[PDB]
Amino acid sequence: MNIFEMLRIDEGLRLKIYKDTEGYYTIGIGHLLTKSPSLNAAKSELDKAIGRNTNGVITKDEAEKLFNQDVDAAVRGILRNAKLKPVYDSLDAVRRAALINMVFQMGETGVAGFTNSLRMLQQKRWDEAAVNLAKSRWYNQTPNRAKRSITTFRTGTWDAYKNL
Ligand SMILES: [Cl-]
Ligand SMILES: [Cl-]
Repeated sequence: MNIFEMLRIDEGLRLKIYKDTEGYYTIGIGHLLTKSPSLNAAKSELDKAIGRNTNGVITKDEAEKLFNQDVDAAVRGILRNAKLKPVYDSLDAVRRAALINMVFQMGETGVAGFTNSLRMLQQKRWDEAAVNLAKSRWYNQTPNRAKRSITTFRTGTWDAYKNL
């Protein structure tokens, strides 16, 4: 298992523009296009992202290319963030993947906000961090997905994804 496989499980793959859990226009493997309520604005962002006139539909290869870029960006955002970097540095390989997942889903800013959980992960207080992470809008709105990342942080294994 790895970050790519992990996020592919969590986000799925759609080749036509769709609405995510929050109602925002997205495509491919969880690639957010825009928060604007306009399909056109979404179509325009899509074209700009792919480099051609798509008409809201892309190929699998195109989807994967956005995905690679998005994962790269997530890692880079973590390493550039003063609050995130130290945490990430302190963690093992499996847990690092969970941190990337959260950033991919909510953005660097969002995750940097989980101050207390972050301190707990840095301290390696797994059970406690898991409890704190659960007290969030994030867990309440997307419980199954959040639970998978939380378990990953708790156990340091891929057990939550084995079967999926
Ligand atoms: Cl892009
Ligand atoms: Cl969910």
